[PDB]
Amino acid sequence: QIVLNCGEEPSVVANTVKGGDGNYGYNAATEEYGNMIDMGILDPTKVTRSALQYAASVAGLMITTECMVTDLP
Amino acid sequence: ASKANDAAGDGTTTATVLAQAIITEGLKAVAAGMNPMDLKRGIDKAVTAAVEELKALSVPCSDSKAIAQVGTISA
Amino acid sequence: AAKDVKFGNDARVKMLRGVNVLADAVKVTLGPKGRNVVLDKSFGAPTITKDGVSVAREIELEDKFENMGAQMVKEVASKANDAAGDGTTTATVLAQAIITEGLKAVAAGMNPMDLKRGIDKAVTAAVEELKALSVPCSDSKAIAQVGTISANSDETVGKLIAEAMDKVGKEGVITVEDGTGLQDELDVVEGMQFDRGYLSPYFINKPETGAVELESPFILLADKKISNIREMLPVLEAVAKAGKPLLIIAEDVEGEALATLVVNTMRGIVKVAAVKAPGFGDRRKAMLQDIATLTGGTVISEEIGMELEKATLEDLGQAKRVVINKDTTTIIDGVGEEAAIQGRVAQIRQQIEEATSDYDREKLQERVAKLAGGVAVIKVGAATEVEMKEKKARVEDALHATRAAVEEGVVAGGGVALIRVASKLADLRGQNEDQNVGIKVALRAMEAPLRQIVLNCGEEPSVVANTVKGGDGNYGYNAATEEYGNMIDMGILDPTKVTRSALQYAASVAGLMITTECMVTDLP
Amino acid sequence: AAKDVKFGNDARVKMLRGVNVLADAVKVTLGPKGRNVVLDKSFGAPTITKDGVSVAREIELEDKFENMGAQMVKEVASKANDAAGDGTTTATVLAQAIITEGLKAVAAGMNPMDLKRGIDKAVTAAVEELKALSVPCSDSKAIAQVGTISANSDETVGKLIAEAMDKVGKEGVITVEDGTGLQDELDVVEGMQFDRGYLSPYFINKPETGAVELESPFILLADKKISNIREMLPVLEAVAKAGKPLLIIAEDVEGEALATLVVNTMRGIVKVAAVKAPGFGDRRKAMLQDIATLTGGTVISEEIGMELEKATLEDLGQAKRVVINKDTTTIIDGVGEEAAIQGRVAQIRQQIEEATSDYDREKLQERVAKLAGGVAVIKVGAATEVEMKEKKARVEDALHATRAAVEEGVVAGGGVALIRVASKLADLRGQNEDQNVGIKVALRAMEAPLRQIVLNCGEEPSVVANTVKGGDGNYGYNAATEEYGNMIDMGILDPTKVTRSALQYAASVAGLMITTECMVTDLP
Ligand SMILES: [Mg+2]
Repeated sequence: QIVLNCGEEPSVVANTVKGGDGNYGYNAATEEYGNMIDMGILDPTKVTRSALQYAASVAGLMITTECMVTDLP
Repeated sequence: ASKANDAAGDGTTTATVLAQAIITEGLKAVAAGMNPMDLKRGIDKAVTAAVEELKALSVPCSDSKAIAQVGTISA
Repeated sequence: AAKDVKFGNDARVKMLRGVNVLADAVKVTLGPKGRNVVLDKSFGAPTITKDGVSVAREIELEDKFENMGAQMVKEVASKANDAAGDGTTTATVLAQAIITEGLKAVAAGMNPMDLKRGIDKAVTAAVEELKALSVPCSDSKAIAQVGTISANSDETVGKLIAEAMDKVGKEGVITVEDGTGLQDELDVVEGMQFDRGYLSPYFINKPETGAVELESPFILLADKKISNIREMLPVLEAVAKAGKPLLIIAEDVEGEALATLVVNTMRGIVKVAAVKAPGFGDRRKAMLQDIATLTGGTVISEEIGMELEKATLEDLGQAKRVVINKDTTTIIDGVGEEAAIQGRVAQIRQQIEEATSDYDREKLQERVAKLAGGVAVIKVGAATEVEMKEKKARVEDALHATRAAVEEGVVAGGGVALIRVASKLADLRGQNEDQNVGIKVALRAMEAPLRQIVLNCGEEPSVVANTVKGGDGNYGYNAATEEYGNMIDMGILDPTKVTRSALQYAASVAGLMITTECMVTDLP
Repeated sequence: AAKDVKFGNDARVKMLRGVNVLADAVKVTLGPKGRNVVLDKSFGAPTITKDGVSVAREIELEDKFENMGAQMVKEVASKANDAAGDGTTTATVLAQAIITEGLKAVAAGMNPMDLKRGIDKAVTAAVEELKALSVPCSDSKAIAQVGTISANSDETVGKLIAEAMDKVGKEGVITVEDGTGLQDELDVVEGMQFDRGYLSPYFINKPETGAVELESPFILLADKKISNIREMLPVLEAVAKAGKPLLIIAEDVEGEALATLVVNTMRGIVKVAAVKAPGFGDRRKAMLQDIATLTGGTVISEEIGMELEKATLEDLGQAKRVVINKDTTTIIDGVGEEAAIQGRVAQIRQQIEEATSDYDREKLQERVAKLAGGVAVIKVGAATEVEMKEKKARVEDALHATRAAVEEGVVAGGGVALIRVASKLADLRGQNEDQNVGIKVALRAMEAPLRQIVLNCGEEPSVVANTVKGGDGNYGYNAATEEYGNMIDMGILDPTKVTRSALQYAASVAGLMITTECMVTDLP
């Protein structure tokens, strides 16, 4: 999504990042590849962890819905 | 998105994206004729393993520069 | 002529709706206990039938696009019948099952191209499983055995089929004629069959058959392409006064002469049919002559200087009967003198002596077979004319099954063979998850003909299918007797060739629809 | 009549919708794995084809204005095929891409005049890039190499193409005839080809071909314009009695005689065709005479005092075969005596001696080439008539590609060449920002045929495109085998001329639509 918002091929950048090891990644702001930590782009562990867990908890239940009931238009 | 905000106050946009990805692929799997309840368990088990991995990758942020970098990236 | 265009789901959904209507109406009559359908004649009393083919032929849909879906299935189903003699209804049933589940998969976001690929892989595996399942048919007992079964348990019909094949061989030429009296007759007479179709569909005087039957017709042999009606005139007029049908063999007939004959034949003064000569180039030269000797006719060659205008009846060959189908032409009981015919054979046998090439040896040998092998025919006798013609239809139905059975052997006919193969490759998997879905759709689709049979009978489709799955080989359920056992031994089977053709055609059309992204039609 | 008028966006939006319908239906069949389209013929069974040209011909839209957009694209696409032999579907694909993005740009508020200019600049740069990219095809090995590839990997087809060119020459005249036997025949016979189309489209007896084929017809040579049917009557009646087709060469034919011949030929007693004489003024005098000597016929000149009424069969030349297309006329195997024909050549060779002008020397030399060079022909042999006719179509398709290959060389045919050129001028810039946008639209549009191929195949268009971009030269992705490599070596290529023509025509129509501010049509 970050890459998509940058007007660049999301899959292309992902394949190159996947290819790399450790902290290697793409910097959207500078449009180039390098070590994410050296650059200064940091994600607190708590937000990263929480985002993944909250998204998954609701999503797992949501995909299992067979039938929904609601008021008429 | 709201729960993520409550937990840390940041990354809410990112959390929503993950929900989008999971839901779209999950529904597609349900369409395929797979049991939804099992798919949920697979997702949850993968999540539990992913969380542990994040903890191992996580390194302490103690210096002023590191703190400044997280604030700067957030803003 | 404004066009209405639909793409993606809008296009595919209409095809689905169209195919389902055709399929739903035709599937009810599939079983031995199958439900009957009533077709309404425009002016009079309605006709009721359990025959899927008649039902399918009749079906046309008001809604353009939906109509196309039904028609697309009908074309492919017709082809299966053309190459197997049976299974037209079965192919349609299989087509619906594959299409309905496959379409749901494409509209579900799964890749269509992969689904086709998965389905084809399952089909390919299924065909070989059928080959292992298949019980060979070679001996006279097997020929008669399949023939009597096809003949709806009539032992005598099977007997003539086996006897016919015994007299001229498996690949020989066998034809069926109306019986003069009560007794059934088997005769061998000089005659020839070759693979050449009819130039005009309009020529057919037997619409149920789709073939043209002529009584003791004059035969015109020509060495040149015919595009002008003028050459025909002196010979054409001569046949007209005589009052007998005329058959033409030449390089080809162009629209200038062909079109006039077509209009002339359809409710006109002189009704005639024409076909292309067998072989080509140097080979046609010898073969046309073989036909000439057989019918006692005279060949007309431009090379000689002989022309069609300069011709008479004495230059025309004769045979008691001739029949022309969509792609095959055969003649019965040529008038040519036995001395001439046998002598002609001697000339060909002498020709075989150079033996320059296996192909040339073979090709000459083939000529000997057609001219000397002869044509065996069957006359069908019965107490009443209705029974006689009805019995004749049954004989012909059995003959197609016997030839199909000879070529590939036989399999259980209760839909059981599809069941048996589907269970065998349940494990089979593909590279893509979408491909895996395609495999299940194809295998699941295979089950449907059995279930349809049971559904028609008023029995539980799921219950019977489960028990059939449990057993092995040809074991299965006979809907007519409500009994479980070896379907072949019991008396229910289909030729291996027909089962295969039905399944393959159904998969071909299904995959085809799955990959179709655009439809074009006129406005309503 | 009452007219419906739309301005600006209202006009352009309808053209966009119209073009998209035509484009969407035709683009699906572009790939080797291309998806098929089902067309309703009118009566009887449906027709299913992967042929974009067949689908394009059929499309007409209910909504006026939208219909015009489709038709505007169809005309230009047809022209590309006419001047290249292929790329009709490709041109349409490119046209949609340029038009859709270009129209969004004008709607957005950017200057339309500038967008056209930017697009044209990118197109012009791209054409040169194709010229550099293109691999030469001059030797027999290259001729045969391209011919077999086009012939769907059939080595024998390529061999005959090379051999034909080897005898008559690259610029010589090569024709294809149905084969009498299994063996393929290559023969050289006296004959002449010249550029002159048929006066009436109604004359065409081969609708798939778009050309008129005549068998051993009489040839009428005249020295005057013909407007009255009376002159024709004594010769006309004579040919009808003869039973052979009649071909007419003269200054021109007026509707009084032309219209009657057209009506007479369509479902009439005598079917004939006529074309205009080659050359003009003084030159035509010699040109008609050369044809006369070749055909063995007699020229009729008003100046002499000779008239058509006073002309007999003995005054008409003959050839075994003659064909006619939209703008070209050629004759095969003229009956004229070798002594007469060769002697005539000597007279012409003698004429060359004055050498008054390079133009006159050359013009006389050209006459020598046509009269003495002759026409080479190909007969196509096959096991069965369907295969023979099918194979013949393939041979003809290969020939067009081989001539185009010879004239401008070859490039990758997977849509790869457009990809390669688009990447090469990524940094090309225009004076105006709007012009820059036009440049991107054109370059981006180029990518689409590749993506369309991949989309049809069920593979990701974006993933395949990016990898293709990475490589250099003729490197690319083969959709049929799902493998990456040198497309030319692999076996996938298009003539340089066809790719160029498709791209240029697409740009021409696209720019044209962009600058159109008003549309006029009849009420519904
Ligand atoms: Mg933030």
